[PDB]
Amino acid sequence: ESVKEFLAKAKEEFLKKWESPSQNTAQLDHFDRIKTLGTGSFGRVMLVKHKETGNHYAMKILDKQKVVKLKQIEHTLNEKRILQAVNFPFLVKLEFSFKDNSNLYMVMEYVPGGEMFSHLRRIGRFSEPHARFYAAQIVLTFEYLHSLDLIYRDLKPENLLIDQQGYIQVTDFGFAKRVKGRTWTLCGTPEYLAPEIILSKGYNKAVDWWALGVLIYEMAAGYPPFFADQPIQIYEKIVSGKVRFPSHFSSDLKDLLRNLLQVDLTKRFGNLKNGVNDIKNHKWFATTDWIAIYQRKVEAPFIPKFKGPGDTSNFDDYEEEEIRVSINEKCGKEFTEF
Ligand SMILES: NC(=O)c1ccc(C(F)(F)F)cc1
Repeated sequence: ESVKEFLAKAKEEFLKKWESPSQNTAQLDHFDRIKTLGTGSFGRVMLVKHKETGNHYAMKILDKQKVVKLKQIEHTLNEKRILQAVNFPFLVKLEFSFKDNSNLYMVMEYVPGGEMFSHLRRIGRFSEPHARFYAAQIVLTFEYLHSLDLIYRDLKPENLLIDQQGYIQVTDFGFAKRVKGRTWTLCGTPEYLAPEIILSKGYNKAVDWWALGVLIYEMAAGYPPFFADQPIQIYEKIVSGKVRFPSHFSSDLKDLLRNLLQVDLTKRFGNLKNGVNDIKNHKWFATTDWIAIYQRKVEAPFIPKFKGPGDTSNFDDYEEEEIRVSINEKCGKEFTEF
């Protein structure tokens, strides 16, 4: 009943914000631009500082015209509407959003510890206790998101930031969607795609649990289970039903992974009648105190090294490009609700 009433309140609070989303809660000239932290085909993320409060934030800037060209309108609308409505210890918080003639802006908490991707590549692989600590946070986060009828659809090490306490904060809801039943969009990163996405089926929250299997494998081995030079070759391996495990994997880890990396979605852990409890009660998680993790009372495997809230040393270097705002409004109608 403890978990039931927690998720009931979580859904109540989500739905209230979902039905009446916040809009236009800051503007660009409230901030100073510090550094570009990441950059993609239709957007980038910049470290900014609020000029009145002095607080740092990570500002995600999406070019409206590129979003339209790359067919991400609904996706960017999803991202902001979901982010302004959710609330969970392991999700990066949205602080402000707004738009102008050219761009959409999402101003979120800055997490100076960097991406799990960087730390995993630096150290090679995480021990199983270390992987398990991160994995438990993803399990709780998906339990929360799925109870809200949300699918995340972009789990990968680059999207998991490590905060000042060594805990996970999930960033980038660009593919997140509220889904009752099934959904159909081809999206994600090739290494993490579930078989039913590759095969163009109507799919559901089970694709997140598949991706957790990929993530756990990659954290514990140092490389993902399905690897190749071309995506087509990655896809052949994903749909094949075959996965090889390093000998150093524990038997418990291999057993959990076989049940998360189950190509038949109707037999995949997290998509059975017991839902998330098949994962939470698995022997590989026997040492996990789920409440202590939620409450952030467990000592973390490591604390990122950084000097303060404005330190960018854990992120990498990108060409610094203008934030140009056109004199004329672009795509006003498409992004009315933003
Ligand atoms: N919320 C953050 O602190 C954050 C930092 C960096 C990125 C990156 F995508 F650019 F890497 C995204 C988000």
